[PDB]
Amino acid sequence: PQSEARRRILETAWRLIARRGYHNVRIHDIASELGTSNATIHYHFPSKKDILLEALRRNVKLAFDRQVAELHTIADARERLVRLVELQLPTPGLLRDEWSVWLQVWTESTLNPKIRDLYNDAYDRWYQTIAMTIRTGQKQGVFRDQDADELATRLSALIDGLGIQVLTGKRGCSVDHMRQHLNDFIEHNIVER
Amino acid sequence: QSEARRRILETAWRLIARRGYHNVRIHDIASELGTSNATIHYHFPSKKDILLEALRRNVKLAFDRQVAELHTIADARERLVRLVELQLPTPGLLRDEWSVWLQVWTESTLNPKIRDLYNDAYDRWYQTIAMTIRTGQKQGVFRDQDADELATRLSALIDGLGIQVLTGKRGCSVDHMRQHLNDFIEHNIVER
Ligand SMILES: C[N+](C)(C)CCO
Ligand SMILES: C[N+](C)(C)CCO
Repeated sequence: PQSEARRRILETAWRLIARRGYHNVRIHDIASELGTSNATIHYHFPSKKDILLEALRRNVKLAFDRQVAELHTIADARERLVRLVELQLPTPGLLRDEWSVWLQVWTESTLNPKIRDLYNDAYDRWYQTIAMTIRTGQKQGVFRDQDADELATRLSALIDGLGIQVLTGKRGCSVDHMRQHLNDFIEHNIVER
Repeated sequence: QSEARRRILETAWRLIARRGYHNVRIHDIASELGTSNATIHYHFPSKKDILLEALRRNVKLAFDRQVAELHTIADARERLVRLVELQLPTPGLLRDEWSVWLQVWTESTLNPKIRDLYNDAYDRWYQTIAMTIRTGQKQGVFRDQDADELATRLSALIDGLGIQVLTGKRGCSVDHMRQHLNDFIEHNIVER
């Protein structure tokens, strides 16, 4: 009843924030899209920053559930790492929108401590996932010996950089090109020769 | 009057870097300088014109800075390490520049004049890195691996690490980013 009103507001706000930008989304844009009042929205989220914070929290959870679903039947660490990286591509739809929002979060983080803390915890979880995957492939003998933390740092960084090049329209860049670049890095920098 | 626009842009640049473009109202610029929203619009008809002219000014200053630093350097390995050092978000001017760039990546995905400006700027920088790699390959100090893909890799790595710095990743610092990049150059670019 009320938890349902919240989720709908957040789902709508996420999409609007992704496609129009957080500072260009007004409360009445959300209320119009859903048929509610500005007052209902204010009741659940007294400030716009609260809509962003709670929308991010909901999405980090959705995204992690997606990850769990995609990987649970995968035991080979190369296949796991390949899938993990695939889940990070800004493919058409929800993943492209998530990227759109994360780019905004990088900036808003430099200014809002709750957003900064949420982004860091979400980042850290991913970072540990990557590092853990590396150490499994190392134990399985399919990945080269190398410090997994430095490698998780590098892979994560490479991914974010490439995504920017996709979103900002760098000439020759596409999701297929990013995919190819990242698969080349895995095959030549991570996989055991 | 060339002096009034100058002050406006330098002030707007600093406020955008520190407060964020969407949080800077026109009266905020006026108060930092002592003037009115009207005078500000007199020189910049829209808020978006302020961001655009400021960015143009910055891109130029940064390219100048780069030419001054690379001027004499013949050795490609040294040129490359210097190019990379210029991208570090060191406290003060460079960190402020990164802050604006971060906003520009987002505004690019929505505004064409800004996307155009960012792509011409990024392409210049990217070709520079490419060129330098090819130089070191010819001099014999760098591994003969496709320079476009290496430059794509190094540029992406730079952006990603900068983000980790600016957003506060645990254990991240400007010096750690420097070491990571130098290690990338030394172990991935330089010829064993
Ligand atoms: C790689 N992404 C930016 C999509 C997620 C980080 O949380
Ligand atoms: C973020 N950099 C400073 C690397 C370049 C932006 O034009």
